[PDB]
Amino acid sequence: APAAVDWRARGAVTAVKDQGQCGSCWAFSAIGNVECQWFLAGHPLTNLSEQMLVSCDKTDSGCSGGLMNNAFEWIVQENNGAVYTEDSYPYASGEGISPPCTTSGHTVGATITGHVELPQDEAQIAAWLAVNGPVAVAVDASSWMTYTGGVMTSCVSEQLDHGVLLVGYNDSAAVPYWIIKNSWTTQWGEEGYIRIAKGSNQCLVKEEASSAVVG
Amino acid sequence: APAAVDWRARGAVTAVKDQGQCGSCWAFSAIGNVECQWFLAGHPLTNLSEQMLVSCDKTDSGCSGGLMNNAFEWIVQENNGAVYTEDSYPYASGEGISPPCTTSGHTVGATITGHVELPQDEAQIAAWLAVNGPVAVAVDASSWMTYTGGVMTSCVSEQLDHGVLLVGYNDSAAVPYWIIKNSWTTQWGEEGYIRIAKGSNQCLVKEEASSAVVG
Amino acid sequence: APAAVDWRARGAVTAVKDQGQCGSCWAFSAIGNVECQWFLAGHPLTNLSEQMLVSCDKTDSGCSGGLMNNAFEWIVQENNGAVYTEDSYPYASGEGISPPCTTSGHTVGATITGHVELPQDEAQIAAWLAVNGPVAVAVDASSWMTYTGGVMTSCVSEQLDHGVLLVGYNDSAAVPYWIIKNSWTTQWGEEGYIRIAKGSNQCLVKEEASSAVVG
Amino acid sequence: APAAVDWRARGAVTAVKDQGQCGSCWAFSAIGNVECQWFLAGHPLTNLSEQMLVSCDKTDSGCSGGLMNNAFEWIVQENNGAVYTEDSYPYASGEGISPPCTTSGHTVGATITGHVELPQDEAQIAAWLAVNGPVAVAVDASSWMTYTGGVMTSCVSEQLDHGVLLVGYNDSAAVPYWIIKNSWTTQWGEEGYIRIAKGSNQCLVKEEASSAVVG
Ligand SMILES: *[C@H](CS(=O)(=O)c1ccccc1)[C@H](CCc1ccccc1)NC(=O)[C@H](Cc1ccccc1)NC(=O)N1CCN(C)CC1
Ligand SMILES: *[C@H](CS(=O)(=O)c1ccccc1)[C@H](CCc1ccccc1)NC(=O)[C@H](Cc1ccccc1)NC(=O)N1CCN(C)CC1
Ligand SMILES: *[C@H](CS(=O)(=O)c1ccccc1)[C@H](CCc1ccccc1)NC(=O)[C@H](Cc1ccccc1)NC(=O)N1CCN(C)CC1
Ligand SMILES: *[C@H](CS(=O)(=O)c1ccccc1)[C@H](CCc1ccccc1)NC(=O)[C@H](Cc1ccccc1)NC(=O)N1CCN(C)CC1
Repeated sequence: APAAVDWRARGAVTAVKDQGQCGSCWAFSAIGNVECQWFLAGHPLTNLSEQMLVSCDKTDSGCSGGLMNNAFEWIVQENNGAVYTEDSYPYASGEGISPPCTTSGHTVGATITGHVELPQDEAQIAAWLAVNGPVAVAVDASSWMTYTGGVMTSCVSEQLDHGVLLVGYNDSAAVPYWIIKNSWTTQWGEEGYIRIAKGSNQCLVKEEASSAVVG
Repeated sequence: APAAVDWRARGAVTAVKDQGQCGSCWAFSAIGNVECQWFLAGHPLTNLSEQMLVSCDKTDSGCSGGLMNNAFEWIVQENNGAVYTEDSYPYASGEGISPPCTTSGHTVGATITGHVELPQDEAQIAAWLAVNGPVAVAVDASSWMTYTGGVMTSCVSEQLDHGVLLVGYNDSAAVPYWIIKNSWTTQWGEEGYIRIAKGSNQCLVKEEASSAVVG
Repeated sequence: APAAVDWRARGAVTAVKDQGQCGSCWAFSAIGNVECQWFLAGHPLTNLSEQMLVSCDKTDSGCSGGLMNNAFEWIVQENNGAVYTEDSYPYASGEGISPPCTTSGHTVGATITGHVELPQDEAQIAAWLAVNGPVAVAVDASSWMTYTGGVMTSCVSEQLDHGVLLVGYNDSAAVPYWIIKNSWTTQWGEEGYIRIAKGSNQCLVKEEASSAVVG
Repeated sequence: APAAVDWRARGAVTAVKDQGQCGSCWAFSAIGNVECQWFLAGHPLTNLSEQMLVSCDKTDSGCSGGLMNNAFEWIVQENNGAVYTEDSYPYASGEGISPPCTTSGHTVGATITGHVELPQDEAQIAAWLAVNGPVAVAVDASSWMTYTGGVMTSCVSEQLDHGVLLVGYNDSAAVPYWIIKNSWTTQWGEEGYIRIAKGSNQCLVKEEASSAVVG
């Protein structure tokens, strides 16, 4: 695999978002992935709708949490692959209240056909990401509360509690790392990103990695 | 049952606490309940150790959440019924990182023999509370992000995601209410407290109500 | 016992010192204690000689460590209670090399008759300190490396590796604490001092507490 | 035996590391030795995990010190001979706080079958090193605080307090010397290395010499 990949440098990643006071991390992770995958299939980079999942995906729990794999399955099984644009279904849950699901008035921004669940193996995840793009991953982010920068080497890795987006890695660095897009504004971490050490299952990063399929 | 009960007025409730940047609400709810039950058995009101649970209760998940019933069971089945004083096992997870469990150097503040799981019935919970004191309850607190006061009447009631403590109710008010101790400092809500309407299962307040037993 | 005691406020404690690049913490702890005890017996507060112990106490290991209880025993058993002044036997080990022991040319600043080893009980240590003054204590100080201030509530308490001086406590504070004099200059911690939480055997503070006797 | 051996010139020695503000020298010495022995068995030179030992070896005391022989025994008796790669269990104790042991998420980099404890004889250690490679040694390093280069001839040799790695010697020099890898960055001494005189038991270098066995 390549020494280092940063999908942000390649123009594949939209701006860092703000889930606000809502446990919709799972929706931001799934949607960030679909955004990247749509772009990598040759379409323009476009912001897609977290609100669509938060309000409409009833297999997950809105501001009280969910699972990216559930979200992908809902998009395919219950929404026939359609993901609305952010512009036509904008985020409304920043104060913890999710408005009822609506269908009419929204514009489809991307279509997915399925999702893959990747091996629980960091080398394999890295090799897949290099060829196929950013990967939705569950993490234990309980120890991320005071992160301001650097490569994290003792992330508490005990309970998956968060969803985020793997956008790259660097295997040449003195401490190899993953690059991760968070959804806690650009004021958090490194302009909204975190580097965690790569190769030691920091934050349980390898446990539940997946991606939408546009193919 | 009485028209209104307020266990705070009776000196049965310790100060409002701060869980900080840690999903330890479950522990704050269990411990609040034990503090109150211990006082109600004739003992001085004493602050007890949330950290004991967060660090040592491996049937729950520290800053990534847990269940008050699991917490009551762990105390009895793994800790000989013992609950340490706050001052002997001080809270240190406020930045999201829990110290490792230590079995040594702590002082028993209260002892419990078990717990009771109350009917999913607000009237019966009220009656139990009037006689037996504050009750640990799970709630949907997803819609509590902007609350500064008054009686909450439109609580989003979809997913249990939080643990708090019922400390009283008022059936005489124009809109009858529960009085609830939160663990988000005295800055949140009504000096740390929330009133939610009583009789409409606001926030799913009746779904998982329980209390330690000191007797 | 008193709510709070600070022997510094009472004029019983000499300036914060610098052991330099030498593991003579044990000598600084023992000597700080003798300094305080001499003052409290009605003598002027005077700086005494760490170098005397580092060079001459062959039951301990100079810049490679020692035990305060050994140091007190050496002063009594091998030096017939005598402790030289700092001025006449000044500290010379700041670069890790301890000069050979000398006897002539030094001036006795204090005399001790023995030492007491206090119970492994923080309440008891506090009550003794209130009446009898600062107490030499062994601690696990491995987790003190980035301490800049505040009351420490999750001190790693695993292995006694350091000697320091208990100069006070405050039981009225929201988080009760001990006040401890370190020997790492005034640039470290709170002008050379640390507050650790009191009542939870932080840093194993209760395990090996002792004092010289001037009586 | 050869006139001079330098295992660095032969590519058998990894980069000089930094223990940071943690008394983990014992672990750096044990791990340095394993790295070298693993390479010398025909395998690629690989950085291995000091953190594995610091966190998980409970027969030693993490940042408060330990013994290389204890470390070799723990690897074999408690870890099935396995030593994880650095990149799979990265060092995170540099500020003096060791993360808890994790048994999961690591990758075996080397395996050992035991260790040998060498004679307290510098000539025999030299001969063993020429044939079998770098040797873990305990030293009195109390007098190493100002060292910037040259051959140390007056090392304070009183108390074993440090663990380092013999990587070579030169019997041809006007003053014969040992070559020693320290773990205090490349900023200390000779790009991280110290030369001490050979033949006078400098720093007590002959007292506790040992090496893992890969065979
Ligand atoms: C997003 C995580 S967060 O809020 O950004 C955060 C905050 C602080 C520290 C770490 C993370 C949500 C939070 C959900 C929540 C909100 C309020 C109260 C309780 C919970 N986390 C999730 O959605 C996780 C993500 C996840 C994805 C894949 C695998 C494992 C976990 N899932 C989750 O919380 N749930 C809970 C209940 N639901 C039915 C199952 C999934
Ligand atoms: C406390 C709730 S909170 O953080 O104060 C909060 C914040 C905003 C809105 C609502 C509530 C914790 C939060 C746990 C968490 C942290 C970070 C990421 C994900 C989750 N909530 C719990 O501990 C709940 C309480 C509960 C008790 C009884 C019944 C139902 C819920 N339990 C909980 O989250 N879990 C999740 C995982 N665990 C293994 C099972 C219990
Ligand atoms: C002082 C501690 S320190 O150097 O200020 C320090 C630094 C960083 C973190 C924590 C503490 C000394 C250090 C001795 C040392 C130096 C160099 C290499 C190895 C060790 N510590 C001691 O002197 C302790 C104190 C003590 C007192 C009472 C009870 C328990 C411990 N004692 C000690 O180290 N030893 C070692 C060998 N000696 C024969 C027995 C006591
Ligand atoms: C590493 C040595 S160091 O910190 O790099 C150093 C610094 C200055 C001068 C000399 C050396 C550690 C230091 C441990 C320590 C930290 C803080 C307070 C007290 C001690 N030293 C050790 O781990 C030594 C090494 C050793 C190996 C083999 C034989 C003899 C010594 N061992 C050690 O200190 N201990 C103490 C306690 N432990 C239970 C037994 C081994």
